[PDB]
Amino acid sequence: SGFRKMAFPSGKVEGCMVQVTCGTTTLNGLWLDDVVYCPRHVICTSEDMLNPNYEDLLIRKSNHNFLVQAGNVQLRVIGHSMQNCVLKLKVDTANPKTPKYKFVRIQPGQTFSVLACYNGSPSGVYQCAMRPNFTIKGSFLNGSCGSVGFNIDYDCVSFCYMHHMELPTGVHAGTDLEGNFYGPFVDRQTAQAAGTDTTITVNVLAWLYAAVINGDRWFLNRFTTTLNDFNLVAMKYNYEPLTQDHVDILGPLSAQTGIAVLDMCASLKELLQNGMNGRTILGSALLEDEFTPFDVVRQCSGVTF
Amino acid sequence: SGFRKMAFPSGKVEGCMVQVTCGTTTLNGLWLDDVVYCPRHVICTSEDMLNPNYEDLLIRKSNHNFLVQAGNVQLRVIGHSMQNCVLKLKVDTANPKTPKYKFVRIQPGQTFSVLACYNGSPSGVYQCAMRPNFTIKGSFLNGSCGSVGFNIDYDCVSFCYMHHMELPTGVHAGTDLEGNFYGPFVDRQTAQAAGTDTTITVNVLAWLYAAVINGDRWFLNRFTTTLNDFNLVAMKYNYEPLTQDHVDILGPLSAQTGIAVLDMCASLKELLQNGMNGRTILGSALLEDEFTPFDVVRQCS
Ligand SMILES: O=C1C[C@H](NC(=O)[C@@H]2CCOc3ccc(Cl)cc32)CCN1
Ligand SMILES: O=C1C[C@H](NC(=O)[C@@H]2CCOc3ccc(Cl)cc32)CCN1
Ligand SMILES: [Cl-]
Ligand SMILES: [Cl-]
Repeated sequence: SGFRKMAFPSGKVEGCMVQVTCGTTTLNGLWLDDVVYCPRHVICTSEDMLNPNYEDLLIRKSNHNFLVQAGNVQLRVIGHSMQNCVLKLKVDTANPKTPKYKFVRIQPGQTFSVLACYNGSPSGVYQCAMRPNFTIKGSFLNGSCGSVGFNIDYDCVSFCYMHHMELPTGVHAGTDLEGNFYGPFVDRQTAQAAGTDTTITVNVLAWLYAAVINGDRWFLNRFTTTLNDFNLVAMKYNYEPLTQDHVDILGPLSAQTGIAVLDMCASLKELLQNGMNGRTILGSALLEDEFTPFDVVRQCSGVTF
Repeated sequence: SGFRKMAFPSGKVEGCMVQVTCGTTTLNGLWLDDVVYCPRHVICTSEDMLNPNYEDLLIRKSNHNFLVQAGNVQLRVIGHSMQNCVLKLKVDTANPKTPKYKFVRIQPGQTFSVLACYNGSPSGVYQCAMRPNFTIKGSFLNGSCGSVGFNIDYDCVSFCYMHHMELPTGVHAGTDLEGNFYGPFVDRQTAQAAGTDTTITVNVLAWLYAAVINGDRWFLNRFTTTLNDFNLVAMKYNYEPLTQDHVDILGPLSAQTGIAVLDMCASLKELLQNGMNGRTILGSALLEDEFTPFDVVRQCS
C-alpha cells in the first residue's frame, strides 16, 4: 500500500553527469559515448544573452575553451558542434558508464524524473510532468543548467529533457536532447512568460484510480457521463480535453477497479463542481495531475529497472 | 526557484541492492563490503509468522540455505549472524560498488529517501519522513522487504531504514541498519497498530520559511505568540509540540527571511484556524510536514 511521487532510480544517469566550463560559466553536461551534451548558452556572457548569435559566439571558441570534468578527471574536448539549442562536445574518451539509451521528445502530460545537478554532481532526483504550457514546475538553482529529465523502459534510459532556464514565475523551460525547446521559448535573456496552464485530465483520472486501488472511494458515485458532456465540464474548469485515446489508455485501470472511465469522469465532474468538502484523496486536498496512467500501473504493480 | 519533494540520487544504493532467498521467500538485501543485510524474517515459514523464535529458526539454517543474487551472479554465503532484527550474511566477495557509508538511527521528523526494490531490483525512489508515531508512509508492495532508506549529504550514504512490514492502516514499519525497530513494533504478525499520528510542527514551519524564500507571503500576519501559547493551540490540531530545540534549529531560516520563529508560529496558528481559503502554499492546499529545516536550507541554498 501507499502512493508516493516516485522517480526512476537515477544511477544510470548519475554515471553520465559531468561539469562543463566555458570561461566564467560552469554548468552540467551529459556524457554519452564520446559526446558531452550541454545547453549552448554555456558560451554566453551575461551581455551576450541579451541577443546572442550562437554561430558567431561558437566560431570564436577553440576546443580548449571547454573544460569538461568527469568526477575528478578532466575530459579532453576534441571537437564541438551545435544542434539546435544544445552544444555537443566531442571528447577523446567514450563514457564507460554509458547506459543503453535513446533520445525521445515527450508530449505535455508525460512525466519524467529530473536529476538536479550542480558542478556535474547529482544533488537530487524528483518526478515532474511536462505541463500543457510546456514548462515544468522544477526545483533548480543557479548552476543547475544542463540537468536532465529521463524515463527508464526496461534497461533503456530515454532522455527527454535538458534544463536551460527559469521563467519569471519560478517555472522552468528546457529542450529535448536534440536541442529543441519544449514550448514557445528561446534561449535568450528577454521578456518571456509561461502561457496559462491547464490540468492534465487523463493524469487526474489515473490518480483517482490509484486512490481507489489504495482504498480511498468516497468520491465515487453512481453516475456516468458522455465524453462530450465531460469535455464541456473540463473546458469550463481549465482541464485539458479527454480524448478517446486517454479513455483507451485508462482501460486497464478501469477493468482492475471496476470503475469505467466515464464513471470516474462523473466522479471528477462532481469534484470540480463541488470541491472535496473537507476531505482528501491520497493525502492531498488538490487533484494531482503529475501521475500518468502508466505511472499508476507501474507503482501499483512493482515494475523494476 | 521552485520547491519539490526531492530524493537523493539513488545510484550509490542501487549498486548495493541484491536479492535474498531462503526457501520459498525472496526479498531484498543490502550488500556492503562482504556483508548482505536483510530482515531476519526472511527465515520464517507460514507457521512462524506469529511467534517466531528467530534464534531457534536460524540455528537450523546452513549457509547454503541462503541464496544471494547480485545482478545475474550468485554470491556465496560463507557465514550468517543475527543482529537484533537484521540478518547479516557474510559473502565471499566484497561489493566493488560499496560507497562511503555509515549507519545512522534517525529521530521522528527526520526525512530520508527510500529506494523501493523487488527481487533485488530497484523500481523507484521517493522521499519519506519518520512519522512521530515511528511509522513511515511509504509505497511498498509484497516483495519490498529489505528496501532501504538513506540520506547522502556529501558523498557518504547514511543508511537509516530497512523495510520490514506493513501495518493494517497501510503505513510501514522497519528498523535501522543495526536491526533495532523504530517504534514499539516487533517482527511478528501479531496484532499491531500504529499510535495516533501527529503533524511534524518544526517541518511545517520550515516549509513555511521555504514558501517565504520562494516569494509567498500571503499567510504572514502582524502577530507573534509565546512558545507555550503556540503549543496549546497546535496540540488541538494534533500537531507535535514545538520545543526550544526546534526554535533554535529554525534560527538560520528566521535570520534569512527576517521572520522571527514565534512570528512564523503565529502564521501557523492562523492557518490552522482559517485554512487556506482557496489559496495554496508551494503548490499545496495542505500544510506539508515532510521537509526538515535542513532539507529547506539544502534545497533553497
Ligand atoms: O532554473 C534555474 C536556471 C536559471 N538560469 C537562467 O535562467 C539563465 C540566467 C538568467 O537568464 C537566462 C536567460 C536565458 C537562458 Cl536560456 C538562461 C538564463 C537560474 C535559476 N534557476
Ligand atoms: O513482502 C511480503 C510481506 C509478507 N511477509 C511476511 O509477513 C513475512 C513472512 C514470514 O513471516 C514473517 C514474520 C514476521 C514478519 Cl514482520 C514478516 C514475515 C507476505 C509475503 N510478502
Ligand atoms: Cl496501462
Ligand atoms: Cl535524526
